[PDB]
Amino acid sequence: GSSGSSGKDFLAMFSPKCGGCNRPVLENYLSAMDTVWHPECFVCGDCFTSFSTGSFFELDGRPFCELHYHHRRGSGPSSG
Ligand SMILES: [Zn+2]
Ligand SMILES: [Zn+2]
Repeated sequence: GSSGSSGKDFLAMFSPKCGGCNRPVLENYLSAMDTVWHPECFVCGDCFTSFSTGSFFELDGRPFCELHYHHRRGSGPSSG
């Protein structure tokens, strides 16, 4: 009449992870919003376009493209 069990495998990694797949980025990784991302995931939220052409924009901690990024700021709900 005695049971018990200890010893599990928890997050054994401190390094950051893409803000989309939650994977440990090492090579060919980006650094946005004080975090890391993937050169394939890091894209807009609406049009979901790559940020290769130019630079991206941070809107409430979310990757967006000038096109939308701006549209949202104006005609639409926005906070300051
Ligand atoms: Zn990713
Ligand atoms: Zn967009």
